[PDB]
Amino acid sequence: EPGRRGSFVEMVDNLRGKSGQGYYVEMTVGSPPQTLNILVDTGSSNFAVGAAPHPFLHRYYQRQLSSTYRDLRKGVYVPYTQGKWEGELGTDLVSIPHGPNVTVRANIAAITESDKFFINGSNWEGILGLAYAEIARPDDSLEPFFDSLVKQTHVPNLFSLQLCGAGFPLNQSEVLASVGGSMIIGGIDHSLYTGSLWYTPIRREWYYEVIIVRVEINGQDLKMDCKEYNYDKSIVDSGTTNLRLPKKVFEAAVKSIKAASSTEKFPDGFWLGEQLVCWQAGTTPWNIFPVISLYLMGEVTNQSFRITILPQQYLRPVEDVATSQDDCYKFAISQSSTGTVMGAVIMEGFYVVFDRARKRIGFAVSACHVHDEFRTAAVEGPFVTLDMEDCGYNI
Ligand SMILES: CCCN(CCC)C(=O)c1cc(C)cc(C(=O)N[C@@H](Cc2cc(F)cc(F)c2)[C@@H](O)CNCc2cccc(OC)c2)c1
Repeated sequence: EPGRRGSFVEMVDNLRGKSGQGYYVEMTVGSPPQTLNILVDTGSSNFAVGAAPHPFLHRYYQRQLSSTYRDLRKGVYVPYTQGKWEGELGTDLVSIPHGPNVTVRANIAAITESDKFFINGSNWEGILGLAYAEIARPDDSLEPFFDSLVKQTHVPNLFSLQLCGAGFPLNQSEVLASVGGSMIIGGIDHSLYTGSLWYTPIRREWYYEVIIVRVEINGQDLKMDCKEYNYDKSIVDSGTTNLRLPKKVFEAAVKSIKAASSTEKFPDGFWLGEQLVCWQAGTTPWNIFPVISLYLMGEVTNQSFRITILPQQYLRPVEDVATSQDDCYKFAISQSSTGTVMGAVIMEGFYVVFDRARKRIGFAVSACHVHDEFRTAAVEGPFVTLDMEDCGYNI
């Protein structure tokens, strides 16, 4: 054996927030620096910040107060799965207080109009799209923040995320004081995970696309054409709460999860991810819910590995409408019409390494994943898997 050291203490514990409202990191924009909390989103590629008054904002980017502000004289529109905003493009000096000790000039979309974007009480005022230029708006000529970072400094072309779910509800005061995780810019901090890191190839450099080759519910093969699992794509996305699955896969998965948890009957509203279910304080029946294993393509030919999540991950802690002492949760898995989305829910169980330089994504059991005395999340390998390329979808 050998104890693994944590070499990025300055960036450890630099995140705050929760799955339902998003995880954010502190950043500064302009000269003098204007502090803003920014949502970490591996599912988009635009750096955008509120730049005008809004009901849900306590602060915003004030361009006229920045001596280093540069107007690009260009508008920008970004529509997400849910949520959208319109803004004005420009560049300015950006820094990350609890990140690498550097300052870089990056593109910034000054949000002037929005709909269902900002979240009341999230405590964040903007978003950091960490994906590739291909999906950046207006087009791929608008260099993403991380690309600027790497091009302008010596920071390694890699970042890692440790999203830490509390395992229980956090009120407004609590979520503000609590440590929500870590975003290590330019490296891998070994104190953030246990066990080994397994890498799956980044299929294409647009979203952080990966390939799922097998799915199990308590060891039982969901037994679908693996191509179904990646229809029309599978991505790792910190900006979305739930595990989102292709319609057909969702239907099959819910049927299996229901069968595994059949000793307890849950209302349709629960399975739709709409209504919460509650249990007397401390009696949540974790054991009746199955673990979910997702096999991912490995870096070695015909080899895969699997990540296993617990219901402590796919059941999201929520406060009871009556703020009682019961432990309540919502089913954090929903259907998609745009492929698989490995959201915040899933990421909370693992330390995820976005190794841009080597075009791969690594997974390891998170040092902060919620579990019980009987089961733990896992990252295991290797497995002999054939024709994995056929699992990928082509339009
Ligand atoms: C995370 C806080 C809770 N929310 C939002 C409030 C209900 C969700 O769980 C959620 C739910 C759905 C169902 C989509 C998105 C969604 O679109 N997320 C965005 C980021 C985000 C947007 C927002 F408006 C508010 C937020 F908090 C977070 C990206 O992760 C999407 N990546 C894929 C994609 C899809 C289409 C276009 C695209 O552009 C490149 C990227 C987010």
